[PDB]
Amino acid sequence: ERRVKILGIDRSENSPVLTYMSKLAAAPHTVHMMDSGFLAINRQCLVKGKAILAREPKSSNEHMIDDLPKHAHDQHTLSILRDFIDQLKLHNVYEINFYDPLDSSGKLAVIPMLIALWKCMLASETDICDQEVLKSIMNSVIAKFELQIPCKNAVIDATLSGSREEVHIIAENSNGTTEHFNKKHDLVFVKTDLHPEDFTPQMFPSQAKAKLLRDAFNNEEDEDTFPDILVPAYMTAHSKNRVRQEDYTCLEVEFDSQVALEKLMNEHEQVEGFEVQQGGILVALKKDSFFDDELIEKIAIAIATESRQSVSSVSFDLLKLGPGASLVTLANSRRFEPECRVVLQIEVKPVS
Amino acid sequence: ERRVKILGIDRSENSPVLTYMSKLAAAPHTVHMMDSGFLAINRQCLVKGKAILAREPKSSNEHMIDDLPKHAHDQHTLSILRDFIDQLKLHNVYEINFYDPLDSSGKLAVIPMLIALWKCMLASETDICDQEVLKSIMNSVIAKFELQIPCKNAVIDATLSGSREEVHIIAESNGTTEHFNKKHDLVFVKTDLHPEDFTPQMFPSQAKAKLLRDAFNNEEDEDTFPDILVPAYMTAHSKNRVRQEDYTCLEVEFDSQVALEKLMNEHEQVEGFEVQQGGILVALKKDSFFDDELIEKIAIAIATESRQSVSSVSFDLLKLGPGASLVTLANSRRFEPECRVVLQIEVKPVS
Repeated sequence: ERRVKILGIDRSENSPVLTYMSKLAAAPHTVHMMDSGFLAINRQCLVKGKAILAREPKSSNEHMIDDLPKHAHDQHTLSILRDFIDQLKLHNVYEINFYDPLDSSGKLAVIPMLIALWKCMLASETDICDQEVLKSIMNSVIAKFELQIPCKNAVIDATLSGSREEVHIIAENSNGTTEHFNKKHDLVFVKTDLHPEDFTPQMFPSQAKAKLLRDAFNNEEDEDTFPDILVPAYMTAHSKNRVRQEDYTCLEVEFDSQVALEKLMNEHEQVEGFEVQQGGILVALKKDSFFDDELIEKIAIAIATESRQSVSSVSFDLLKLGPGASLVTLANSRRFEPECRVVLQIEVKPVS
Repeated sequence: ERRVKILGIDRSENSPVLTYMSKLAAAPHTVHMMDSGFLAINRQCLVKGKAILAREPKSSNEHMIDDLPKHAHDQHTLSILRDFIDQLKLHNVYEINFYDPLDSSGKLAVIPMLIALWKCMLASETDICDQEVLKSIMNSVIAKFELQIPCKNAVIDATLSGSREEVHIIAESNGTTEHFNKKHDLVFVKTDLHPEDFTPQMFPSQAKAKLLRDAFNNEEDEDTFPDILVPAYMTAHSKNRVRQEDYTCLEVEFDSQVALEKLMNEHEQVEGFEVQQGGILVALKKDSFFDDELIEKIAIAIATESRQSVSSVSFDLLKLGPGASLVTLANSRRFEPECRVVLQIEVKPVS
């Protein structure tokens, strides 16, 4: 048999923007639901830019790009940045620093990096492109580097507008309201040390799923709505289909996460719904349940118990609705909500 | 999947005859094997009768028949009793009470009820008909009410003679129960999904009768190989019953068959069985009925195979019973205690 032991429970709350505050800009990271809707959350890439020479750059290679947080193929990331910078047609030489460019899965998120950089430059010098030109440039960079970012248009819109009002659903408007969902649920990204941080997204957006997601969000407003047609329920229905998909072979970790969450959902009223993804599990809990240590431990134990390979850690990130990309100032620095997380250290050992 | 949980294990042993110790008579209930042989067991219908008026009854409706145990279509049962009583040509008015008229399947057993009543009257007034006439009256009642009682003649013989010596096999013919009894515990197993009311669907035959007769006689040899003993033949019959082409078995019979075949292969104590509409007749090694561990395993296997959730499984230990008789303070202890064990279970769908 196997014995699952909790070797640590470490909760944290931090306000990263206060630490880094030349111009500073932020662009929110996103998470997706039913492969067709995107939510900007309270995690963001920050870009600090300082003009070091008031003259025309010899080329985009002249700018100093600081310690880019280490990640897989970070040299490719530099190439992408150099190309984007080239298209911005800068008239000064800059020193640029990037902070927190990794998303919830720990994967580099190119879109918020480029948008934060754009916002930084927009406030640094004149003659910087508008939003429409920005989208054209971003599409060019994505195509040139063959980046695999499903529903890039919705991701870009979510990054520019944020989700304190809407969830960005693929065009058919097509968006749904987030107010009521937020009042009733805690959105949590759960990940084990076995979930990959490097992967090619395998998503299956569709107009059918887009409509379901939109209606679910809009139905959160009616207190009388049957739970089986609310967001958590549709996330779960989508998750069940994802692991039974004919044109998708799910990861072992996705399969095991599905079994664990299905059990948890049926046993705990606080676990309302979820959807497994390649980088982790997006879970909907009753409001404030994220702060219930007993529940968190039970979720971690269930996941560790079902995973066929021994898990050593399970992280839980509480995701609040995030604002749209913007320049950061002393005046607006508190528009950012602290980021809450809890990580459990685990030991799953074969025993007599 | 599903989770099977045992919520209770309740054993009991009772001596019902002592409770009613006018005239009191008893007639044994029976169980059948291979649809062709009948065994009188240690469960019996009891009839208490007292004359309330020393005069010719105005009609059979005059007798007071106390609250008959509640059962399906009990008014029909009353009609049968009234007709039987009419044929007995009684010369006094009686108050009659019936006790334990339901068989192992929970089904009303007309034959023991009528024979116990006859024995009661035989000891109450002069001129009551003899055994030969009784059989004629019973045949008339069974025909008039179109009762569906397979092998009625063998059932009647078993009720009158008991099985402390023989198993009553359809005429061609009986076998001896002596050897079988020393080596096995006969147990009737039933779940809450087995019907208590049903039309018996049995297939008696001379081929099955001969197999049964020889098996009982072969029990005598301690060298005789099991494949030709009673438990083995019961099992062979059961396998064919669920495979029959002129019988569509019940869902509970099919699921019971699967469970018992698995149990029989894994446990040496489970020697043979036969599924029936009202339950499962199982042959266990002598005294194995008192093995709590085995009993629980049998219950769990049945619950695991049943497609619908079972909530209880009962086990009745059946000893060989004596023939119908008047009960007296002198023979009241000739009845062996009735042993039973019931398990409460929960079979729940789970993630």
